[PDB]
Amino acid sequence: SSMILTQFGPFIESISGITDQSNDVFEDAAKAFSMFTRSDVYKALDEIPFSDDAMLPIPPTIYTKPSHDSYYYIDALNRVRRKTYQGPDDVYVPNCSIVELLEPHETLTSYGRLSEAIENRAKDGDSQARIATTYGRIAESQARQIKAPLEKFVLALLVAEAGGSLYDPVLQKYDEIPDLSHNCPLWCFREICRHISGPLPDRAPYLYLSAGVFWLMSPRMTSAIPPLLSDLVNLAILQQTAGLDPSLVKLGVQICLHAAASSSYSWFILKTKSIFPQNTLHSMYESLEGGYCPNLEWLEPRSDYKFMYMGVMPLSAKYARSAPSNDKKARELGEKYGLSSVVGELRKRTKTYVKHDFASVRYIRDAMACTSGIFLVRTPTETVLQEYTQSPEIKVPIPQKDWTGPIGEIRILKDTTSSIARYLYRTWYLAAARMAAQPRTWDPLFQAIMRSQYVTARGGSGAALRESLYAINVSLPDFKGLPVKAATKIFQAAQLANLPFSHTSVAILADTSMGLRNQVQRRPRSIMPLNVPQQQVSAPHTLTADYINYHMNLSPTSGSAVIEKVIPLGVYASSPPNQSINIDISACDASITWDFFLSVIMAAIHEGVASSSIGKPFMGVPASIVNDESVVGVRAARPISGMQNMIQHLSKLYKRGFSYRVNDSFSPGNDFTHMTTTFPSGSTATSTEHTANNSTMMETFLTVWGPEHTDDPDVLRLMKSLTIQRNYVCQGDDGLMIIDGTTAGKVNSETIQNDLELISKYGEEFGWKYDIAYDGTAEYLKLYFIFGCRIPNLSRHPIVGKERANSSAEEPWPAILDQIMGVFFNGVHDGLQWQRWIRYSWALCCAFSRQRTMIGESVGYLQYPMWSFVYWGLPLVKAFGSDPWIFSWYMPTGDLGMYSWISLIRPLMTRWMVANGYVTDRCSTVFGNADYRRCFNELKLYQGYYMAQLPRNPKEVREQFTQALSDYLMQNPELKSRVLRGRSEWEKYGAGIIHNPPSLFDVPHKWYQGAQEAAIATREELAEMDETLMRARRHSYSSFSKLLEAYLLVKWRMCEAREPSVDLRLPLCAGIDPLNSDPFLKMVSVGPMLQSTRKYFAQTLFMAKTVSGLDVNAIDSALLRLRTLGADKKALTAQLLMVGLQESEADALAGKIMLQDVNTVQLARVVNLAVPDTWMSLDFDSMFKHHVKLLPKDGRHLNTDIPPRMGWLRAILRFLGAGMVMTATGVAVDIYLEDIHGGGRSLGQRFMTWMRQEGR
Repeated sequence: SSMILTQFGPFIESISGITDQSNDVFEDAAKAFSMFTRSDVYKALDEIPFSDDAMLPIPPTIYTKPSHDSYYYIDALNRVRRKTYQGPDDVYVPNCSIVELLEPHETLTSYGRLSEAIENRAKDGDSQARIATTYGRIAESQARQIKAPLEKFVLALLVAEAGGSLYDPVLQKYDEIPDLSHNCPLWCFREICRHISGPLPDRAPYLYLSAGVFWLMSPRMTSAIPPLLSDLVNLAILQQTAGLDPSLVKLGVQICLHAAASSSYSWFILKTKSIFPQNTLHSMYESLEGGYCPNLEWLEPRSDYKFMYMGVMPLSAKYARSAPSNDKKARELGEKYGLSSVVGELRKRTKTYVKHDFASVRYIRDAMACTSGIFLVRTPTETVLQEYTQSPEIKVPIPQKDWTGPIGEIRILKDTTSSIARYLYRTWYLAAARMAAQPRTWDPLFQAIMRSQYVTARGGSGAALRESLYAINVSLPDFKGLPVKAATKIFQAAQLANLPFSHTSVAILADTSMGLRNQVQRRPRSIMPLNVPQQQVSAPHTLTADYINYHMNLSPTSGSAVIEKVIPLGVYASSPPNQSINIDISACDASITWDFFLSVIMAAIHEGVASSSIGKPFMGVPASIVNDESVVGVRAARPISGMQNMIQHLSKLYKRGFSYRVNDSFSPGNDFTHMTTTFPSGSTATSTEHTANNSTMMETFLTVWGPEHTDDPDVLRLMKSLTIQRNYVCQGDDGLMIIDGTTAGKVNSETIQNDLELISKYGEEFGWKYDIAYDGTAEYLKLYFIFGCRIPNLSRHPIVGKERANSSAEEPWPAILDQIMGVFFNGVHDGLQWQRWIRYSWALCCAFSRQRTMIGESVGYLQYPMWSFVYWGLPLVKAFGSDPWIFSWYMPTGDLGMYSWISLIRPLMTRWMVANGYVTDRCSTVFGNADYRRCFNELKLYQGYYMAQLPRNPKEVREQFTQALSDYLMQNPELKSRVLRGRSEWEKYGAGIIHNPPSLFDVPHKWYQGAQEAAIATREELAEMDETLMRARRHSYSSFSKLLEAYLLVKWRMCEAREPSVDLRLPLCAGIDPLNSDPFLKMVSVGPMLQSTRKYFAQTLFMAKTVSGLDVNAIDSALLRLRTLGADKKALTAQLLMVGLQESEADALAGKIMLQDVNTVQLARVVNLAVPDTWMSLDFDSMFKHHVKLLPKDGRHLNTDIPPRMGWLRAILRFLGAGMVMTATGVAVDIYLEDIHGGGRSLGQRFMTWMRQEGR
């Protein structure tokens, strides 16, 4: 587009599939991005001839806003607070003016920052100023919840889109996605800003800075503008990259405009966030007339989460939505927030989809992408006062007479009790007893593991611990002079290392420092991190909880990535005839208190643990004596174990309540301690504890309470057919009730409704407010599912958004590159339109690839070559004269991906290099007569390759510290003896074979390092990181990594396309349909991954877990490598002794490893090959097994044979073949090993040389 087209022309065509990509053009584009002034971006927006359809009414009230002053007040405790007007929730940042509170910036005369006078006036205690400073700071924070300046994302979008529609290589046609002249979000962005800038030359409404913000000194500017603008940019990009229906998009813009027009953007979004899902996802198929859905079989044991696809299930009226209607509630919500037209339109459109197919799920997805993606912001004071103020209402308390006399801090719940607690007790008691009876529980290694679990870089309320400890004349070492972040539990461990449990006991009752983390479409999450002594004492609670979750219920241990959220379960649960009820325990932490749960649990554990832990200490805590008034009248001193001693001290804290130290950085004068019964979120027990209570209560309801509260035959039948071991999956406060159907169709809806109401009333009995949703849909762990189809929720993954809870400065460049790559991978997982997405990412990466350096008056520039992004996982569009778009986003990362795209066009590269003067007389085994060495250096391919592999983070008291950490870990003498034995044994049988021996003695240094890396980098350190970068770009190379040079000796032949693994009319992931060719064909050919990835990979390790500080994958690599390198069994035994194992287990596991048939994935680690994250949603196990043939297409070749003792090659070879198959755009294809240059024998030695050389 003239200005844009003129400056990025060549780059635009190279990322559109018209021209080859080249570092020169990439870097010219990078220089262009960095020289583009901010206001020029807005001038570029001016050149776009917007269409009438991209316009909508912009509420004038968005620009004229009231003073912040009437929105705050000072409370009884003199804390600056938010003044409520629209309800209990109306506590976020208010939509007010801001200019009157700023002082012009020195150089940027049209921008201003919060008045320095107002802040000092506030610092000395003025009431009016404290209010203005709070508002100023909180509004700012709200404006900082992004990764970088919006202009970067917009500029990149303009550059990417100037390339016009993209030609799909498989469909053989251009996409019909509307150009920017039809992008309403972008049009709004331009108008809003233009209206605000008016005559001012500066076009930006605010400037995003490393730690703050400056606002354009316009009376038309508002605190609500940054969030609004941020939503608009995301929508603008998604409409072009997810091909979102432009008409649905305009609705989302309306909602945002209304949020800006209101008195509080963040509050408004919070109240209306359900609009799109409720009126689409939750109201689909009121009339089902056809289509297909998956037919999965849930394998046994159900706890393995392994499913098998059996075909499609023809849909008909039989399966039409039967869940309760929500039309009334939905419409009431709209009317209440001035959005009835939007709700009405959405409801009307939803009724038109009468078939369940790609079109309909894509419709839902599109609608759900329009929701605001801002990270809601409010002051910590507000979050603390709202999430820790109310207790649960126990409608049927545990009778006081049902407790015995005390046994120290606890009381036993009599068995004669009639309370529901009886059951919560039996379950925890049982579990405690079995947990404690396990021989492993008493193994020193296991206890070192439990003690290292919380020894991390994260904070542990260090300040309060030192204060509570200081209060008893117990001073802790200061380690004066150590460059480590003291505010880390690692540091805490070092300080406590040589003190008996008795000296730190009081620390168990010390205050807890509140942390914070903002969320999209949700209130802020509070972070209450316990201290080391507290965590230590929490072990019994945590262990018993794990036991329950491992042996007694159906639960998961998911993270935050889609790859680990058991996608298959949702598919199953949402496929008719099956049905699922989404159940949640609202205000879970505030509902697990002493009055009911904790007093019961502490008692059940304290007793269930008694006989097996009898006369032993535990994890450093000694046995003791407690006052026993258990038996009526009698009063003795009963001996208790170390384990019991812990529970005993823990009960005192749980019983007392918690003290949260609130340090509101945004509200001057708001420093206070808050006492509450609300449970800590940063305890090793939190999550697992809640998971166990969740299932225990659900089990009690299905077994006892429910049956006793109804005689309804149907409800009694439903109940009886459910079991917490088969039909209820839960994690923390989230639960999914899976009601399997029958041949007679699905279970009666009315019958389910009665069951749910019973469940609801049941919870009120013990203070739990269940949040039940029965809507024809499944929602578990933040993934949405309808009729067996996953609906990615794009609104939850803001492209420009970023969580910044505190006021610290953003991470220094180039951390942003890691985030931008993180943005790209989200697109791959969420199924955006592959070509539009790849092109956009390239524009985005290019726009951040350059950084300006000032080395004392000397001006320079850091520049990552385009090739670094490839190494990071970004597929090429077109190179070395190839066809465009032949590379898929499933191209592996690092060496495996480099090997894949190179092998795919190897002949091409050779031909191109020669054609361009890069020729030699020496014959390369890979590139023939091409002078590749000189080519890759000139094109910066080597430079980019090695630069990408550099860490993007600047890098006598030391001996004391490390030694302290060592005493902490090696506390138990028996454990140390094991490690020493391993060492002497190692010198005899393993030394020399490998140089990577993992060892507990390494942990102290591993921890120290982590405590160092946690500290904030120094100016010099940052400068050294840059120099390291420039050095790598200036150096000249002659080859890739040793591993990649070895993979390149392997050649393949791609043959017949695989037959479909799953029906082509079957929706598995909305957005991933015949309109998104590459992802759809890969999904169809390769097939979805039908098992929990956590359970799959747990089968690829010899040892599930180890001490925090060592890598289970590394240990598995050391063992397998020793085996490959011909080491003796005793060497593997030595290696296992060095990580804590007892000689007995050591010798056995070793002998087991020596004879085991290691499968592809696990063995592949001997050479650091990992299954790519992007592949986790597909059936990669099958690809490695049945579709990568290692027997040449036409028989056996001398070079392709596998030597007798190198069968481990097959594993490696499988990855290489799979790499190429997955990297090639289109249907997964069958690939056949064709050749190994120097033969399999030579190849093996080559990898063995690499195996034995690691870290010399």
